[PDB]
Amino acid sequence: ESVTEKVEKFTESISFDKVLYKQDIMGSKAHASMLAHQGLITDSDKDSILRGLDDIERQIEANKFEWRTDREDVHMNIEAALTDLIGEPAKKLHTARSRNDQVATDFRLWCRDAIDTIIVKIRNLQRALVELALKNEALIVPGYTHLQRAQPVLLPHVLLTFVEQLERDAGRYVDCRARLNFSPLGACALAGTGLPIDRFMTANALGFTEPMRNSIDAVSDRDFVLEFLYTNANTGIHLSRLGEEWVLWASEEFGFMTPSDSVSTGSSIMPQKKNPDPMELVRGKSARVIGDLVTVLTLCKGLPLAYNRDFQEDKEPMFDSTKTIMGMIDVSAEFAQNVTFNEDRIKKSLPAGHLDATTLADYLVKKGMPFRSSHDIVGKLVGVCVSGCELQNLSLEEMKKLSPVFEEDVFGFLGVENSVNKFSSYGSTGSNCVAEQLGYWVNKLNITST
Amino acid sequence: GRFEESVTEKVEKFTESISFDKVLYKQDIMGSKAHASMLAHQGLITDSDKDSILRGLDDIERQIEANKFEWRTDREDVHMNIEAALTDLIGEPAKKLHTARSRNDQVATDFRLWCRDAIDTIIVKIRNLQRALVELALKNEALIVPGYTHLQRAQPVLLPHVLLTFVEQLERDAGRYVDCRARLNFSPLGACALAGTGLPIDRFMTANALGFTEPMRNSIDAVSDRDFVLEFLYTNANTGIHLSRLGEEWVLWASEEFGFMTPSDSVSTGSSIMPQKKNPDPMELVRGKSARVIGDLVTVLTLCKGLPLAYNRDFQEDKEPMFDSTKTIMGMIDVSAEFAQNVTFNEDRIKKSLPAGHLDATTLADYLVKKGMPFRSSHDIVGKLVGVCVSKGCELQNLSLEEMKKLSPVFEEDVFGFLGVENSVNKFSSYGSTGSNCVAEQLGYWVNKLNIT
Amino acid sequence: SVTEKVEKFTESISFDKVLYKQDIMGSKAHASMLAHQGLITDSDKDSILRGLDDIERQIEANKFEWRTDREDVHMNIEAALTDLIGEPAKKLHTARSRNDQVATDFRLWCRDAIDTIIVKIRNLQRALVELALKNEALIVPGYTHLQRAQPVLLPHVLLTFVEQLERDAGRYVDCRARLNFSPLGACALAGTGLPIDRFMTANALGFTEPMRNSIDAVSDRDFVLEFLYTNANTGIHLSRLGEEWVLWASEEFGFMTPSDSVSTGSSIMPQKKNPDPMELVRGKSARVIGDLVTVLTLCKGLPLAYNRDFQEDKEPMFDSTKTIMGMIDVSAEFAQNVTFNEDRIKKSLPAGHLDATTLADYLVKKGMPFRSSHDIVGKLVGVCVSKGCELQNLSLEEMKKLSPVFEEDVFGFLGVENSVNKFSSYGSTGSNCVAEQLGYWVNKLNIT
Amino acid sequence: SVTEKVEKFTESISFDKVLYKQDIMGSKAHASMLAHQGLITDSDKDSILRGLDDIERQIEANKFEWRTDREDVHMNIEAALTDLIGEPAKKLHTARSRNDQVATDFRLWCRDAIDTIIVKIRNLQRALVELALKNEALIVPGYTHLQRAQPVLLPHVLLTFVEQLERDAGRYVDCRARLNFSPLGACALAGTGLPIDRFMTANALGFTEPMRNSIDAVSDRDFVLEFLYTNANTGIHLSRLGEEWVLWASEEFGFMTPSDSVSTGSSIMPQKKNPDPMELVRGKSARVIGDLVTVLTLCKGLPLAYNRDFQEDKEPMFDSTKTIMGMIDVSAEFAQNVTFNEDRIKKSLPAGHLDATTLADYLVKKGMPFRSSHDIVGKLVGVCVSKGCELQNLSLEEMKKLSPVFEEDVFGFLGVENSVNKFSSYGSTGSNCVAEQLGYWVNKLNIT
Ligand SMILES: [Cl-]
Ligand SMILES: [Cl-]
Ligand SMILES: [Cl-]
Ligand code: NA
Repeated sequence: ESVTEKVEKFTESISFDKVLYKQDIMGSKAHASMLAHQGLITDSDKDSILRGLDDIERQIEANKFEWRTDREDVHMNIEAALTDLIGEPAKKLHTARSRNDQVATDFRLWCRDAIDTIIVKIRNLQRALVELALKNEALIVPGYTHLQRAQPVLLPHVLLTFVEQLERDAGRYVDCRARLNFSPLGACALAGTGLPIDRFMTANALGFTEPMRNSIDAVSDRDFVLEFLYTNANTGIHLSRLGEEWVLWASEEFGFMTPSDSVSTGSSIMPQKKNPDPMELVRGKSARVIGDLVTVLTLCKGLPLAYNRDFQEDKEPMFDSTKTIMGMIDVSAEFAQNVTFNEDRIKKSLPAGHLDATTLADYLVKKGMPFRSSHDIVGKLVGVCVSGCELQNLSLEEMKKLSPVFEEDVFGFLGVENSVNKFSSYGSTGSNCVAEQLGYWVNKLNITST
Repeated sequence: GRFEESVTEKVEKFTESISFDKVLYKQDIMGSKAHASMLAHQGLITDSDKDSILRGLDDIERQIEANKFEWRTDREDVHMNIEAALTDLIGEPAKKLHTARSRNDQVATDFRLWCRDAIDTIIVKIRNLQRALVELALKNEALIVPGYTHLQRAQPVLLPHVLLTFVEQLERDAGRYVDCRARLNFSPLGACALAGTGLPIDRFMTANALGFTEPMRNSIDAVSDRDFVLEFLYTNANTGIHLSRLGEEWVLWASEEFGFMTPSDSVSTGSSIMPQKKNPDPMELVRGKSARVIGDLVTVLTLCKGLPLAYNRDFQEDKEPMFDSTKTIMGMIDVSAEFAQNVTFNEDRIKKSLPAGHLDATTLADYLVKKGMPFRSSHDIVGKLVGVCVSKGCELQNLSLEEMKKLSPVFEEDVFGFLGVENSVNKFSSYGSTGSNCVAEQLGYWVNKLNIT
Repeated sequence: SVTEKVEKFTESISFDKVLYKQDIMGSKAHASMLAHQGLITDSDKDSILRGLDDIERQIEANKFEWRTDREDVHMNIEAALTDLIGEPAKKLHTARSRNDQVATDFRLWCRDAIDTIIVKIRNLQRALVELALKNEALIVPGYTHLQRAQPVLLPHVLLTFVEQLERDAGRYVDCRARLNFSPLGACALAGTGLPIDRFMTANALGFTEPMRNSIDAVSDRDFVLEFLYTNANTGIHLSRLGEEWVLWASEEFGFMTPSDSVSTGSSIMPQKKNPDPMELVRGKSARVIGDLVTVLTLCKGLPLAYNRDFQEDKEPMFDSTKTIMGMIDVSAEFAQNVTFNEDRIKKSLPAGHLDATTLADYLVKKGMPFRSSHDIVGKLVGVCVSKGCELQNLSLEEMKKLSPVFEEDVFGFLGVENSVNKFSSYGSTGSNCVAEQLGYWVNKLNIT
Repeated sequence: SVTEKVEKFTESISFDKVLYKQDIMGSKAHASMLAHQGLITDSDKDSILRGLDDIERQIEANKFEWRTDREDVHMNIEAALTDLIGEPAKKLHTARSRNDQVATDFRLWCRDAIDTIIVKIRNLQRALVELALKNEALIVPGYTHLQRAQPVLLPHVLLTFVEQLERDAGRYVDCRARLNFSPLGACALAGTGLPIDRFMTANALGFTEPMRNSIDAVSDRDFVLEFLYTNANTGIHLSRLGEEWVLWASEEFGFMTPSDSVSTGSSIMPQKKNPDPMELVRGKSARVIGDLVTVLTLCKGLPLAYNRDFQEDKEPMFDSTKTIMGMIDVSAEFAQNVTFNEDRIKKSLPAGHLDATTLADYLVKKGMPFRSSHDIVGKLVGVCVSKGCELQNLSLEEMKKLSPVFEEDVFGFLGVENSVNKFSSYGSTGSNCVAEQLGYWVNKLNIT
């Protein structure tokens, strides 16, 4: 009810920013070590600060640290506790530092660590997909455009689509990481300091490439948050497409995949209904990752220099986006490990819609017919085959009524198995082409037989 | 009477893309020439057929560049417009151009090439704006202005230091453009509809001919992927956020309340009855235009969310946002650079305002820490001294040494070299600080990096 | 040149020329009020009104040259009016700013656009109701988690979308009423000391009343935000229609076949019918969301009162409106050009045991606890899966192995046709319930 | 384990526990209808109602153990009910699904939250009107392009925000009415053949009527979308208040001083007063926009009818609602903890020639055309800029040199006080006009 109370609750950040504690401690140790080296604090002050910070870290890891809203945020929580433990030397940690450059440093360190963790998770999902592909390497499914059957494809070729998507995501994560890995520490409030700090020393100690060249930039920049949010959002769109695909494959209309009981829900009344809830939720969680990105874009839009309290609002969306994408990645990996393909159902489905048509057109082109004539002939033959009706079941006599170009060899180009084997272009679904790409990924991901 | 449209005509109005995708013509022609050359090399068309296609496509490109080409809605899109015109020009050979190709791999190829060219043009414009900003900084290298937190004056800084903030922002933007360009520069051409082909094409030849690093390794990915669009959109949006902050800053500096900056008449609007009113419209519109760049990004994120594999017609909606985003960001960059070349700083107005905000307080606290006083005591002392100044109506540099010595013995006559705004600025010394020698180092770096003479 | 680059960047006539009719109406009302208040003569007023009418006729005839060197729609019209009638044209500037003129014009444009959208929505609702009536007895699955859950009637499915669109029409009506207040007479932001009459112009332009605050009048764009949101939620509904119909057109579902006039195809696979209009409907919902985000972001953090940033409010509104009108209209065309495949659907239904919940309802009615009813029916479905039959093919004696409550009347609760007939709750898929709702909609849309 | 990882990813209780009151209200109404309809005994119904009341008391006393192994609010409450009362609890779910239950509960929660927001909006409007009344005579500049344009009264500026919030309240009212339709009785998606009565439960729960389509009932989240948008537009307004007050708190403007209780500072720079609460109000508008985008994107392209994706619609709604309530309340506290720096404001006004437009009005009233009046005034203002004086310090002789229409009455139109007094159009900043609008708002808000 007090104004001070209402403002305190509105402005407190510890409820969410306590997750930065490891990075805040690392940053404060590096700062103290540098201060001592530069003669701004004593070596005994450093010794006490380092030991006291390590004690606090241990207390937090053991869940014995009481986070307090009356201490506002992670930084003041940790520093007031340090003062309680070691006395007046703790008060020297503020020398030649502001909350403004401290928070920037801590957040960049947290984002760096979170990116490292995401990359491991992506590799794990890529491995899950490639292992699923190797286990189900011979299965043929329809390939779709406009959700219409277009050509036959190998199941491993489809799964490698998602592996390639995730590789571009990993690349964006690596590039983001490098760009963010510059140290804001030593910018102080915005202008730097006249005290004899060494910003190269703290940048090195904290694993940054070098110190940021402009103190105002250092305290005002949140591009690293934006870029990480965007990179999570693109990853999330890939997983939303995997979710759409697998929810469709789990339908009875498609009938291609059966999730295990452990990754689905059901009904006692309709025991055959198996709902793929985890992948629906993966699809749905792509939305909040997009919203998290919009939050911080809108937040930064039109802000003056240098530091503004508005930046407090960049933490929660980054934490949410990160937790969400990590979950989406890991659940998709578990789902991939807990699905079986319905081989008879798939086989029964493939004869519908003449997936061999393009192979037959390629046959005619190889025999010298122009592409348009080839397409016209094949469409007429398909037109003789409206029903169950299959091109490979037509007689040669029937084909010769349309063109003398057909010969007995045609049957090696018809049916869905021959069609897959006839694709030969780089990146194609041809069996040998897919075998080459599986080999690249078994090498790159260090997949073993064990 | 009123013409009565057919269903097909009503649908065609809704689905046509030529009204916007005509802007892909150069890339579409380059892609088709590369394809035809490959077809001939692989024996799929004759060398005669290839030569007819190449010369006909070059004629068509000349016609478009002359504004003598009639774009037709009844031909749907840029690809069919060009190829139907080619068939009208050369006849039968044109009909072999589409051998071992789909619109699905063609469109993806054409759009990547367009985005690659657009990124190259944006990086050039960014460097031009960085130069404009560095030149402004050099021209005004000695000017002191406040630095702000919470829109409250916090420390004194050099104007070149503030301007280099934007140069550093733009450098990260340029880095994002370079990284985006490299990731997009792989060729979808030869994925066909989605699965590849059994016809003997050469995807490495077309990739090389078109300046791509390599062919994409997955045909389904090649026709289904629009990450390059998303990444380019995001990179534009972040650039736009930087320019929106530049806009906010310069709209504030042009106010009478700040009074720091006067735009020229060529980059402002005014009032004949209020001749001192100078509205900084260009920078207001730069700030505003950041919004549509963010909207463009959201469009394509939302478009791709939840789509099944592989190619879907929804992807046609990826073009207009990318074109809008690109045209907007290029305008925003260029206009910001023109504004930077057409502003004057109001030196007397700035100077008169600086001395009364105790902006030297942190410098005095640094003095005390240098003389061996712990931080907390340094602040205690400085806060008390500023309190005396508020009482006396004076600046810290007006206090006697005797008065300071009433709170601490450490003060000596050298303290006066640490007080006042000019001396405060001079005392910043850390790397990346506003110190005059620090800033001079950074300006030297930028002058060399941008090849400024 | 610098002036040239800035002129190109700041020009708005390339997009804002679409406000011409509203700009002219607003200037006519302004001139009429100036004469009524004695600030201009009736002769000057008459010259202005006739000149503006002449210009409107020129624009409608495609004989008016829009000029970038006259910046925007307002200066293009007024400079042309000066050329046409001379000094009286200049009197329009009396007691007016571009700040209040543009806000007035844009509200009028939005009001007219919303009126058009409501007409289009009703047309699409009729198209859906007509498709429902043509297929009123068709049973299809109802889905949860993209799994078959219950049997439903196709008209019940289509009425989902009609009810969605009714909410959208309601938002349009509410939005229109809230924007229908006049900003004209706010001038630059503070009003005027000249003896204008803002009640007269408000009435003349069909507004409910003048806005009560001049700063608000020039600084407000909520009508744009609300209209953009309303368009975005309508687009969401159409994106779900698009998803459903792209699924239904798939071979895997096989529920419907679009006509050749509303699909794209393949010489080589003449059965490959792509539903491109409905995919593009789905995809266009994205730009309508992005247009909303644009104007939200534009307004966020702006100081009062008028700022040049507001020039950016027009393009997104025009885009959003053009887009949603297109989506609505093409969805109606698609609805008129689809044929269901009853044979395929009907043959797919028996394996799904969609009558299971109806059998559970039978047992609940006979006094069995619901949880027990579900377990027992699930066991019977298991028996059916094992025997390869439907529930209706089990003997009564087989059911009695699980409970004595089953009696010969059970067979009237089994099979999909019986199941649909047994739904009876208000708003349910039951045949009579759906017939009631169709009757409601036929009357409400004046279908003959 | 796998089961464990899925359980954690899919559990909703950590956030959806906040629906408990609505869940219990809905369940009691459902049980009451079941008993009236003969589906459960009256004794079973009485046991359920008493047990639900008991559980509500436990929750309100912080004695209820929420469990992730019971997934969500519905199962948490109902498994607890079964532990408390036994078998009768297991009849509660007769003729109901979680699909219609959750839609009902969320609508009720939204209806309550909207009611709470409207109260908080009215409180902020009163705070603003009270601030306006205390400072009713204060003149400040009005701005276009962040350049001083005309003199206005501080109450007129604050009434801008009150009018903005009135449109917000209108949107909240309209959104509440549209959401106030009952989905209960749609069951999984198709309704039921059990003899429920949906009108009875709609009545009991305060809904206008039952939703007319069961598939719509389980698949619709437009009420979330509309509530999220309405929060986002309110947040826009507050972000502009935030921008304005952070500017006014600057030393460059120097208009406003926040109290220590609503600001932060520096012990070494004791006149530095950071307006953190209003900066955070401005910044929190962003997450409200992001919450909207989340649910728009979630709904885009989703098939019918119920999908697990919808679990993601709660967190954004709860966040958006908590955020906007805080933004509203903190803005109201800030309004009660600011003082205007009257000498600083007064000293800044004369140099701007803010009376120029009032002088132009004077000349138009005396019969000069618009452009001539501006030509004359601009010349005079130029003279004053040279001489460093105000228009009101010019001699009538030197004015008459420029035009004979000037007379001694001109001085009553010069200077900022007279300029403000001379505005007369409805909604203008004129003293009498603003007094009228303040009176209107004092009555409307029941201020005593
Ligand atoms: Cl009036
Ligand atoms: Cl009754
Ligand atoms: Cl009922
Ligand atoms: Na506008």
